[PDB]
Amino acid sequence: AVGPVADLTITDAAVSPDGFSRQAVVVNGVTPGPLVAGNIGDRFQLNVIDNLTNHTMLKSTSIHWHGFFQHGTNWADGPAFINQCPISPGHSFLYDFQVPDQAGTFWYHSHLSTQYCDGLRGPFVVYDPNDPHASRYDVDNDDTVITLADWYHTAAKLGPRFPGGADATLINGKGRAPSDSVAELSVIKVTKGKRYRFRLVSLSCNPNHTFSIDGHNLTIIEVDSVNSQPLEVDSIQIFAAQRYSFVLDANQAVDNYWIRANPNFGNVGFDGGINSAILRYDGAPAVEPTTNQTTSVKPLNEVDLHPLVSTPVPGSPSSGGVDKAINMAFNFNGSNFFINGASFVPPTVPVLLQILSGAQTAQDLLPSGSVYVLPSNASIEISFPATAAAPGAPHPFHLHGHTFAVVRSAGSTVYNYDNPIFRDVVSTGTPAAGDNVTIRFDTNNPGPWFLHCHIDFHLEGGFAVVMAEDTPDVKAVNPVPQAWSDLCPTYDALDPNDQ
Ligand SMILES: *[C@@H]1O[C@H](CO)[C@@H](O[C@@H]2O[C@H](CO)[C@@H](O[C@@H]3O[C@H](CO[C@H]4O[C@H](CO[C@H]5O[C@H](CO)[C@@H](O)[C@H](O)[C@@H]5O)[C@@H](O)[C@H](O[C@H]5O[C@H](CO)[C@@H](O)[C@H](O)[C@@H]5O)[C@@H]4O)[C@@H](O)[C@H](O[C@H]4O[C@H](CO)[C@@H](O)[C@H](O)[C@@H]4O)[C@@H]3O)[C@H](O)[C@H]2NC(C)=O)[C@H](O)[C@H]1NC(C)=O
Ligand SMILES: *[C@@H]1O[C@H](CO)[C@@H](O[C@@H]2O[C@H](CO)[C@@H](O[C@@H]3O[C@H](CO)[C@@H](O)[C@H](O)[C@@H]3O)[C@H](O)[C@H]2NC(C)=O)[C@H](O)[C@H]1NC(C)=O
Ligand SMILES: *[C@@H]1O[C@H](CO)[C@@H](O[C@@H]2O[C@H](CO)[C@@H](O)[C@H](O)[C@H]2NC(C)=O)[C@H](O)[C@H]1NC(C)=O
Ligand SMILES: *[C@@H]1O[C@H](CO)[C@@H](O)[C@H](O)[C@H]1NC(C)=O
Ligand SMILES: [Cu+2]
Ligand SMILES: [Cu+2]
Ligand SMILES: [Cu+2]
Repeated sequence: AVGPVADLTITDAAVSPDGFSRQAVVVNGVTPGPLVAGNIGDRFQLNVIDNLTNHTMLKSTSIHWHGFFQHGTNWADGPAFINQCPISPGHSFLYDFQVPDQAGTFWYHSHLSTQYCDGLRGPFVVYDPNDPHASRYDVDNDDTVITLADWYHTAAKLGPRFPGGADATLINGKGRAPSDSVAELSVIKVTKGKRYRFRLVSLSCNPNHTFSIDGHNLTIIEVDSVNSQPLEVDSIQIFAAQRYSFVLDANQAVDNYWIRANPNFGNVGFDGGINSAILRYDGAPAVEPTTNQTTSVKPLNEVDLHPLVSTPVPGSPSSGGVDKAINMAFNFNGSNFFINGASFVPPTVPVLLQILSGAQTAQDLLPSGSVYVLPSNASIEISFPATAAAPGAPHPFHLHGHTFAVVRSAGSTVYNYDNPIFRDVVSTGTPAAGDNVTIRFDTNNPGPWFLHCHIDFHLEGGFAVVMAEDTPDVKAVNPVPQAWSDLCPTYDALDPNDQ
């Protein structure tokens, strides 16, 4: 792991995670990027060095630290043209923030256009020396992070606008495509008799994955950085950008067991060892598993997840029993997505910079129709009714700057105002099911926060809005460093081909 104080150098480089060589955006020479780690309470000073030279994958960059509240450091949140102008090539930019009140599994990724699909993404763990789940496991380290990524042979700006699946699912940076049946698989080592806290992070740009491990059950103890009660499952459907910690007890026979991550579309299944990695017990031969997948009899259901500690749902136990309720009506016209009639187009002046320059109302803030001003210290309910008008479901939505209660989950008609899980990325389900996924949060974090589909190609097509929270306190609460103030003039000074 690198961090909490570290350089992250961004370059273009040839990679071959599935035996197919292609130029990609890499972090400290690798994609997925290295694990960044620290402890609860730490100040992170992540110096992002932009040494990119390839305009097609973008020479500029901006990095989001996914899941962190960024209270008082909204300028460091990442979304290009919401919280900063991008970092320019040949420049560095210091993200400097604290994590006083969170611990769990996170990740970092480019939040500029579709650049994270081209490889700028990696895991991020904040450890708790007093973790309430510590007694459930023996090992929790760099080697118990499991990343899932969709991998494309054609670059994000060069392929279809909305790809119909990846060429390969990568598990810990490796996996197979049909073009190379013998590409090196990832191996995750376990010692028989030891218990492992596996931190499963979806770095996916698009597909979700149904994760399971042959012959082993899993005990979920964390959901998007929120400690949960232990939930035993035998498979996990994980959506783009979500995280789970699960405990695996390595108490089976010394052997090789298939790790499976089946995408919802693309090359589905396991022919030739695609969508697979290897769980290898110390002492097992260095060969492929020959284990068989068994039917999931205890799949994860989100409604079965509950916080480990008592966590009150904002507002009052009835539909709309909050200070402010907002419904998000989805539309799509073939190239662009819309929320409540507006397709998001990034403004010239980042939303935070607009607020710093005086714009405090929806009327003054750009882009018009995409910014929702929220009152301070208020309960907010947002519903995302699934509709056929918005193809590419299930759409996992992410709210920046907050965790939220999932009062109603996908595939459920129940509203849980008592003990629902809190998380930061939620599937908005499908119209076939009549889904109306509904979340609640409190506004105790002044700043503009992006709320968007985390299928990166959909974000790109405008599937996003901004929650402009407590605009009158934003400037005072979020003092910006000189380096941040320098970003926009430097970016705006660039030749378009240097962007
Ligand atoms: C900036 O970034 C962008 C986006 O990433 C990047 O864009 C690439 O742009 C190029 C040119 O337009 C695109 O090129 C196409 O690339 C196709 C895929 O090539 C791969 O496969 C090649 C063939 O593979 C086989 O053979 C080898 C050995 O013989 C074997 O190992 C394999 O198993 C397999 O059997 C392979 O040669 C190639 O490897 C080269 O390129 C990579 C990438 O850098 C490099 O790492 C290697 O060192 C090596 O140089 C690669 O693995 C290719 O099929 C295609 O060629 C056909 O189409 C053209 C159409 O014009 C025909 O005219 C031509 O005759 C071929 O039939 C073409 O070359 C590429 O797809 C884009 N990349 C992506 C990811 O979208 C820019 O290049 C970047 N800028 C800079 C300066 O790097
Ligand atoms: C993972 O969790 C699953 C679900 O809880 C466990 O499955 C249960 O496993 C036992 C086998 O150990 C099954 O019961 C046995 O069935 C056989 C054959 O029918 C019978 O001969 C035995 O007397 C015994 O009753 C049980 O049916 C099964 N439950 C299911 C599938 O719903 C599984 O064992 C757990 N795996 C591990 C590695 O702990
Ligand atoms: C999804 O849930 C939302 C929030 O409850 C529903 O929106 C409300 O609908 C009623 C009509 O029954 C209106 O009076 C309210 O103003 C709506 N709330 C808003 C706009 O915040 C919505 O209809 C549900 N959608 C589906 C498809 O069930
Ligand atoms: C969809 O709407 C966008 C934004 O309003 C517009 O630019 C585009 O031409 C439309 N696309 C199609 C395929 O009709
Ligand atoms: Cu994210
Ligand atoms: Cu989407
Ligand atoms: Cu985001």
